[PDB]
Amino acid sequence: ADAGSAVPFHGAHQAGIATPVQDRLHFAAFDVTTEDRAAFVALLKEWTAAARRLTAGHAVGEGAYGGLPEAPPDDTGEALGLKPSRLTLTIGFGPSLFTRFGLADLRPEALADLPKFPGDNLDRARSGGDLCVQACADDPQVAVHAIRNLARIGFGKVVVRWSQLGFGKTSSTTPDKQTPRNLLGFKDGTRNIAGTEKDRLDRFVWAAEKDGTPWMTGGSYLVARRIRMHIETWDRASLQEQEDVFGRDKGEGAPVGKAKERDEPFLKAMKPDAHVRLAHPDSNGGATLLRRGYSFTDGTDGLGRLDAGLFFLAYQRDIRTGFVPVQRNLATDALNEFIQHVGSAVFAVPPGVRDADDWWGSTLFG
Amino acid sequence: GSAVPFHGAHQAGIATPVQDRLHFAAFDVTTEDRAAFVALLKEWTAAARRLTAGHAVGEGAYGGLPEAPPDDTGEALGLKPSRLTLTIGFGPSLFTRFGLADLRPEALADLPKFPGDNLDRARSGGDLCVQACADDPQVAVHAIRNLARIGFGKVVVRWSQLGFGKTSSTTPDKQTPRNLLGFKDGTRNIAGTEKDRLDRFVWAAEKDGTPWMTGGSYLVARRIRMHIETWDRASLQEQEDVFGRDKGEGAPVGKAKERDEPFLKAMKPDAHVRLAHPDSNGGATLLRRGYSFTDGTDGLGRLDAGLFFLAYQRDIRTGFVPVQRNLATALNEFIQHVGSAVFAVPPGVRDADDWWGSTLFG
Ligand code: HEM
Ligand code: HEM
Repeated sequence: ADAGSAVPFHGAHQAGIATPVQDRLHFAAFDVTTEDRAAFVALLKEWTAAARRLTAGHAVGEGAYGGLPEAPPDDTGEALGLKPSRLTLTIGFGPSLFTRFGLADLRPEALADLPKFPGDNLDRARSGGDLCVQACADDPQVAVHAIRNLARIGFGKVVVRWSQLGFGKTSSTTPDKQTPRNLLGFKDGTRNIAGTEKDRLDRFVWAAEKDGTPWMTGGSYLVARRIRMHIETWDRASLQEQEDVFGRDKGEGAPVGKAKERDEPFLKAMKPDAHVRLAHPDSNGGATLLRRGYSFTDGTDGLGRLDAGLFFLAYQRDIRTGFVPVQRNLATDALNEFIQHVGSAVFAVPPGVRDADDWWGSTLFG
Repeated sequence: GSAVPFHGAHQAGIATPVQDRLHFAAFDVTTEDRAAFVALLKEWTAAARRLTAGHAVGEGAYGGLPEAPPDDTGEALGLKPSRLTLTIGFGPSLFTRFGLADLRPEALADLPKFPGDNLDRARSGGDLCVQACADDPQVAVHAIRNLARIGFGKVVVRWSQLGFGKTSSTTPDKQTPRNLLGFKDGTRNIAGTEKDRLDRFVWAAEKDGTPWMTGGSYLVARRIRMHIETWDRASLQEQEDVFGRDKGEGAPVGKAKERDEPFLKAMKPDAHVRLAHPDSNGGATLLRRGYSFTDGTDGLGRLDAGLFFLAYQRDIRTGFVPVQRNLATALNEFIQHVGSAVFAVPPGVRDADDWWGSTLFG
């Protein structure tokens, strides 16, 4: 999809995972406030109909104006005149959802609670959530409009628990395109899974019927981690230290000793605690992740410095065999000196909306 | 890759085309040493020359001595200049330092308290500001991040605000952007093409009484939160009554097209456009150059969003103050001013030997 165009909303999988990574992110986690299973199903269907309009660049409901003068417009209007901008909307269900609506026995085993990791300082207010909507678009206003209108449609049935805006991507599903840099100045996304690698996506990303939870076939599992960066500490590190931390050089992003970004890492030349060496599939029994995160900055830290961070998003076939073993291996990561995980959540991302009659979560509910 | 010339009689970023993104930072000065601060302005000017041309600051982001921290933090490598402009301004509190008290312009007036103000001290004020605008937010953020790093030990960041306007890769150029209330925003503004109106309403002139400010301007910044969820429950007629323009076309009530000149008597008496219009304010006219923001959601699940309002004018006492005073009475139901600062924005950097603030510090 070129700039401005729409990303197809229907498919066997939800868009927004293997889709090329859009420039902007608006991630919202919602808690459910209704106990009425029928009312929540009706919300899912109303949300699905809204998403069809939004991802096509159309206003929700009857439109943003022209209705009865005395009624609030159905669409809040601030995306009027804008292109779809590659908007994708990806819904996920958190483990806490399954304490409601009789869903207990339907919780996927792959939707594992994450253990505590060393160094965690998780803010419980910006963690968890019954469900999430990841809105990705090339235009921040398009992404905000989608989240705001979904929240407004859901009034009385869901409330926003927390949200995170990402001002630029730090990830790549398109190795044919330039790899974006994170706020530490390193390319981020070189060795990820590409949207064209159908076999790798089947192996590492999509849930299969044989994995034990039939309603999740074709979905995925999402781990979100809000990671603060100690940029004061990083920025006084020498160039050699920074490159040692990762195992790739800063300018080209090539593995140490090699000349080109996409040359294969030779792990034994990296320091034993180098990030790439510790996170590489070959260090983790083959565990492989689809990374899809974004940078953020939320003002200052009150101590005279810019706040900076990375909103880490990983998709995987099974949280127990993707993020958990890799993150456990990062216990000795040289990068730990410069980061702190401050928020966390996991979600089961259901399969795609197959056609115009289908709806988000229809295989769970149905 | 489009770039905006850094040098000029005026700083860029004021009359030059409005870029898609904003990173605004207010800094406090932590040194008492005038010479050290002047040294900093020169290094900052050298860095700004590099940044606005799309080059790394100093010796670069890599390829130097391995034992040294790189001069540039590296996260804009591979990106375009993205029309980056960097505009510096000096707050009233700066003039209590360095012996400058008698050089504060009278046009750099303290703002009165206005009805409904709910100003957060931590997001207000500041000894100086850097307005970084660019089409790529990572270019803007990189600029602020590196200027702050270069200044470490002499300045700290007091507060910062990210914002967005239109996305120009997808949105036509003669299309007015919409603010987060869904209304076109910017129809009746001073355009950068209007040289005469800029001279009359925006640029400080030497006759105004502060010679070092000639060719500069005065900036008012207001962080204005919108009560989004309340606004979204209002009727379309209520929303249009608040502004005096229709929501779809943005035409003044009773007219057909967005750029039809308004008939103020057809608007309700406390409609925003009627109260803000120059005809209601003795001719007072502003250059608005603000950006929307959405910082997330507050503790009650509400959208922390609004307008980071920026107004440039020849004299704060005859620009923002009389217009904001006249807004004392229908948009106020839906907004709250929660941060404020004023800055004297000096004249432009004339050439490669000149530096930010040279007319003030000599
Ligand atoms: C602020 C936090 C982080 C930063 C700045 C960061 C940065 C990087 C960089 C610069 C690379 C090399 C380029 C690339 O292949 O993408 C990389 C690779 C990688 N990272 Fe991270 N990372 C962070 C967090 C994490 C976390 C939390 C995980 C997993 C739990 C992770 C897993 C990986 C993986 C799997 C790779 C690819 C390794 C390979 O196969 O070669 N990263 N990261
Ligand atoms: C969140 C806050 C605000 C919003 C959403 C808002 C919105 C608007 C809109 C929709 C218009 C009509 C279209 C246009 O000509 O731009 C307008 C006009 C205008 N506004 Fe505001 N505004 C806000 C705050 C302010 C403030 C604080 C001031 C000055 C103190 C101001 C001064 C003006 C002026 C001078 C005009 C042009 C009036 C004319 O000459 O026709 N606005 N604004």
